[PDB]
Amino acid sequence: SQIRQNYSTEVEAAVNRLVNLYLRASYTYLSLGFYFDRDDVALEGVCHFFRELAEEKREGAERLLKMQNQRGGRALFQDLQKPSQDEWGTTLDAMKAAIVLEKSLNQALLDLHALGSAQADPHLCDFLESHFLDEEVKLIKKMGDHLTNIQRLVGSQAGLGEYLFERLTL
Amino acid sequence: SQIRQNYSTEVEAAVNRLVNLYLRASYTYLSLGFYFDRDDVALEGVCHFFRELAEEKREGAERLLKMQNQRGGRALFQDLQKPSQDEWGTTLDAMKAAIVLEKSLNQALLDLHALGSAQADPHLCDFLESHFLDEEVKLIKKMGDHLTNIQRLVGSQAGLGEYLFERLTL
Amino acid sequence: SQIRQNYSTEVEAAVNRLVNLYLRASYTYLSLGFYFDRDDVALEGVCHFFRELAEEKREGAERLLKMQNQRGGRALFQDLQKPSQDEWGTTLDAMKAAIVLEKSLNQALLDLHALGSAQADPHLCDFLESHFLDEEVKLIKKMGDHLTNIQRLVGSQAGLGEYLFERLTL
Amino acid sequence: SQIRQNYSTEVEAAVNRLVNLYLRASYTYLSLGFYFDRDDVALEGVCHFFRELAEEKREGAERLLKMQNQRGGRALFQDLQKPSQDEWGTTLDAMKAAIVLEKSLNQALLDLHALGSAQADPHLCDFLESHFLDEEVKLIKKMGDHLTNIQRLVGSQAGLGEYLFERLTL
Repeated sequence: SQIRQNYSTEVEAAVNRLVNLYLRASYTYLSLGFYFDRDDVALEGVCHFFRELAEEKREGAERLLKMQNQRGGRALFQDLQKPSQDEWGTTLDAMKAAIVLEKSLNQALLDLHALGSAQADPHLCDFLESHFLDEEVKLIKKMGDHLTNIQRLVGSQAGLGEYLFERLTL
Repeated sequence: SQIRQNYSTEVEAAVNRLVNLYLRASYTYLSLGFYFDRDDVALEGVCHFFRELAEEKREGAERLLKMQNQRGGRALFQDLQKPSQDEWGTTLDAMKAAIVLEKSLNQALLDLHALGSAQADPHLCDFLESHFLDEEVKLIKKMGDHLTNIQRLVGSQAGLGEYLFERLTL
Repeated sequence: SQIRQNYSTEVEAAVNRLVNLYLRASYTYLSLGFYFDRDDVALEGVCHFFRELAEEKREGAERLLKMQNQRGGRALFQDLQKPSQDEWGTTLDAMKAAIVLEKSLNQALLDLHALGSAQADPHLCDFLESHFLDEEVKLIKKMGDHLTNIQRLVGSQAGLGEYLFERLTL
Repeated sequence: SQIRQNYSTEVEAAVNRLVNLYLRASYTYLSLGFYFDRDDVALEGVCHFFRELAEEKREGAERLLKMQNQRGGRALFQDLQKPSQDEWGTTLDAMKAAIVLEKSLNQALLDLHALGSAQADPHLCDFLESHFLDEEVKLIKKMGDHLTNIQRLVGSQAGLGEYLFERLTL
């Protein structure tokens, strides 16, 4: 590529795997979203929460793709494996799975940043730090806040607590 | 001081101790605030309540400092001892500690007013009455109102009650 | 903590010491401020300069505290030792002490950034770089500019020079 | 008087003497003002400063007079003795004489407040505290600030310092 400069094949490859990870997460959140829209789940607030994240993750992947093209790398796409579950249980169950998924994106982000550090690629490190590392941190903190409130609520009557959380927080 | 008039050394000294008391209270409220912002406490309303008071107390100290300079006294600052606790328990626990702290500022205010009375210092008495005595009374009354509601709520299920209070009152 | 990830105990501890350093600096600047408001000092411009910095440092500490909570660390507070002086001399003396204090915050900032580098904590490094390292650099440069002007002014008649600097620069 | 209640003859008499004191001060400030408007003094800023105070003192006397009528007392007027000087020297000399005059009004205010205290007249005490005691304190503090700046300025060349103070402070 006539424009490629200081952009290692390892980082190119890792950016592609991260793209697949973000599309995978987008897909999980779309499935989380429409599950809470089922007439027998019916928590419209939990649905909007996860459907917004589906959009967030999709834009994350698109951003990585644009950066890949900006550095002269080649986008390569792979199969997107389906979400890990077909039914997601309670809001509590869903929030736990969401935070597990976000911690796995964060670790991959951190792993990619460390690779850019080893490759002396400061543009990649700055790219990850501006548009990803901090947004992951804020988001995992919100999910943690939500978990604490769902748990304090689903004490003696989980039913009431799930309704109240959806109504008054989400 | 060329401007000092009817301003006793005892009142000067007491105004300085009150300044330290107000900064101390500001500090306690900052610690109360960030405790309720912990991902494992996660009561954003309780956090905003105490962080606003941290600002209130800080401005109280600044006001006493400006008055000290207006009377020709000399501001002298001392160490600020850390808050009395590192974790503050429940909203109920926090509200109880807040009201204990406000009653101690009120008593110091009242003690200083009585000193100004003994020193025949009407400007100090008017200064305390306009900007402090009544704001303490309103604030202790709110904290009392909040305590009554937290207690009526944290009956059979404290968890639900703490969430509802944070959501619907704060 | 359910959200803690790639956040070492050493950085947690250092963030807490930095919080104490920023509150300490806030306190120094509050004392610098009210000293220049004394009827026998009476340099209202020098007072506004240092009182704005007291606010700046206080918000710096609050920002570190919010970041501590975002990473799953625990805020721990310590005594705040009083400012190093009770009277601050001339504007020149005050500006010199201010720049010594800012260089000490800068060094602690730099020391913490190096720790995050050693701990491979890129979110901390980005956090310090966005909200602290550059603002310290701009501020020390202003204080340096002010020092140069105060010194060029307090030549044959320091009295006139101190008044002119306060009137025409601050 | 059909409306007089809890208003002692001693306070009535003292309010009348205070009225004479405030008109006397108004008169002094009018003379200070027009002195600095002389073509051979020519400090228009010092003139505006003292002429505004002439207005302030005149309104102070009018306020005491209205309060006297509100309590059922009888306003009695006496000769107004001329200002203590015909020429007022430098701005420094004038500021010193102004602060001496304001301290004498403050003491009379304080003396009258103590009389109202002895007479158990809380309306008089509140009247003095709302409209007089604090405005005296702020004003003596400004005059003190001005004195400090005039003195720091009239060091090696009083001429330049007097011009600069008038131009850049007043």
